[PDB]
Amino acid sequence: FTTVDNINLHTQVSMTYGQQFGPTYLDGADVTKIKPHNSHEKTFYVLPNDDTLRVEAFEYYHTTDPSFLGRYMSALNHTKKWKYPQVNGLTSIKWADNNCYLATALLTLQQIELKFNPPALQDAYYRARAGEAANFCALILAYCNKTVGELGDVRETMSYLFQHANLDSCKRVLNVVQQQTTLKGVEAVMYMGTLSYEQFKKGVQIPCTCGATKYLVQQESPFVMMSAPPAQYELKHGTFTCASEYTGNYQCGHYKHITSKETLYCIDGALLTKSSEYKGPITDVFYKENSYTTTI
Ligand SMILES: Cc1ccc(OCCN(C)C)cc1C(=O)N[C@H](C)c1cc(-c2cnn(C)c2)cc(-c2cncs2)c1
Ligand SMILES: [Cl-]
Ligand SMILES: [Cl-]
Ligand SMILES: [Cl-]
Ligand SMILES: [Zn+2]
Ligand SMILES: [Zn+2]
Ligand SMILES: [Zn+2]
Ligand SMILES: [Zn+2]
Ligand SMILES: [Zn+2]
Repeated sequence: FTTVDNINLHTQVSMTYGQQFGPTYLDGADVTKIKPHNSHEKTFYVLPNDDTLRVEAFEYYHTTDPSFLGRYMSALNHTKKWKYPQVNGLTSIKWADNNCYLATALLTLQQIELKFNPPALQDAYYRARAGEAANFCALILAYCNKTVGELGDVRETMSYLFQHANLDSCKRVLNVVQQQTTLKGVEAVMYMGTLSYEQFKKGVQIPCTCGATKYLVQQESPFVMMSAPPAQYELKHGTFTCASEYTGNYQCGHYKHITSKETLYCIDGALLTKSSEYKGPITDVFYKENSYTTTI
């Protein structure tokens, strides 16, 4: 049977699989060169060749890029080989093929409230919290055009993931000095420049178009992401939801994830380290907000 979304299966009935069905993938491995066998007979992924499959493909993945299915299947061939151990109630990834940014992003995703627009992302996202995050990690690579082993940046991975999610209800009003602007969607949840969410509310010096300082006026969202170039940062118990640590040179460095439970927990792959106070190089800090109205 040939399916493009795995929730809409179509029946089909020597000649290589590629000449019969086009590009054919079984369990994330190309069987285009492979011939039919009595063992193969099952369910095979195929790039859509008719409008019925093209419509079903968009309904599940929300993309029409034909290379998407091939890159997703190729990424899935590696992710299912990875082990996904659960540490401190969170589904992480055992480090393999430079996935330190994937695991840090996966740990951060389970702790922020997010609804994905494509059903493929959402179904795998629920499966990811359950412990089966193979399809979810492969989809992340496919939507981000990143390949397995490629060096990935967490705040960029989040940026593309936030674009494929419902952030319409998120909103941010910023005033720079008196001129205030409104940011909606991904811009409302992300800011590059500083890690302290308090500093963002108090004001940050920004280049004036005339010459200014930038302060937050209103924030209606379920969370806020604060990004900055990697620098030594002090993390206190209860001030942050989670953070991402970067230790190394540009692109080459390793990614580590710190979360704030009853004590600060630090997750590197499958390893977990606990400390009451943690000071280290941090590039992204995540904060939980529901509504903010400035006192200014
Ligand atoms: C792992 C990785 C993979 C891919 C990747 O791609 C980026 C290019 N992209 C456009 C495709 C980046 C990274 C990556 O090293 N990220 C860390 C967080 C980082 C960031 C920044 C940074 C971000 N903004 N500014 C203004 C500075 C600086 C450094 C360092 C500089 N000197 C020593 S460390 C490290
Ligand atoms: Cl879309
Ligand atoms: Cl989408
Ligand atoms: Cl918080
Ligand atoms: Zn969409
Ligand atoms: Zn691999
Ligand atoms: Zn001015
Ligand atoms: Zn404490
Ligand atoms: Zn790494």
